[PDB]
Amino acid sequence: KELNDLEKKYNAHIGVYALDTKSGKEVKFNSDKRFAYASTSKAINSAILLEQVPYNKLNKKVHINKDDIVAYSPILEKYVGKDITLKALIEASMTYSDNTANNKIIKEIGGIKKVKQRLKELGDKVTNPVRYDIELQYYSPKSKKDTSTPAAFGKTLNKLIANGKLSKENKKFLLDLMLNNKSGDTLIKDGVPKDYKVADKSGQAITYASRNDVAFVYPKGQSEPIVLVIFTNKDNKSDKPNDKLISETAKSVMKEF
Repeated sequence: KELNDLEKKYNAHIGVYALDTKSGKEVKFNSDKRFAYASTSKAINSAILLEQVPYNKLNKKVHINKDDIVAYSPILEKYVGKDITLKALIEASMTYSDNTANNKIIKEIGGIKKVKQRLKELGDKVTNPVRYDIELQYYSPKSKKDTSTPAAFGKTLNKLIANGKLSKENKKFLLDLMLNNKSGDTLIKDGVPKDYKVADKSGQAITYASRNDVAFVYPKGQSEPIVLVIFTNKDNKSDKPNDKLISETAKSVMKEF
């Protein structure tokens, strides 16, 4: 199909960047337009921490209190006044999309300031982390805050996870979480061949029907993944998105590989 066609069909904007890490073949559609990344940034935050904490040390604990709790913290709100391991912070952020775990994880890394720096180090001069959850969820087409382009996020995900400095165990750890994440089944996992394995982290901002999905897709037969970044939005602030849009964009894009 055509993505321009999928744009008209859904009356939505599509941004796509896909890189088959075996061949280095890229597919691009509005890959340089900025979209609110929202909760897909949880996968970047998690990987940055995993670069600095060995797998055997993930049992290390951090204290959680009332001032840490932010909205929509399905797991972490039960830890008020208690301690939690870095392993469970990552599992909560990635699987349940827990905002507090993520914020805690950003704090452990050193804060936005330190996240922003590691990005520049990877050569990503586009991804712009500014606010914490959930204020990062309030998207405005007029602001660059908490946005990235599909080409930039995509490349950052490849140098961090697919071909970065993560160990075998931490990398398996991060990826299993993304393979068993039941929250992304209506997205990229919905539009790719059943033969393929999809390890994703979805996202959805509060405004402009901003719905995203970033995944590592493993074609039956290939062990190297295809990094796939699908960002979408609409023209009105209160527009609701339709998940079938990411599903169908994934279907078409996989036809290039």
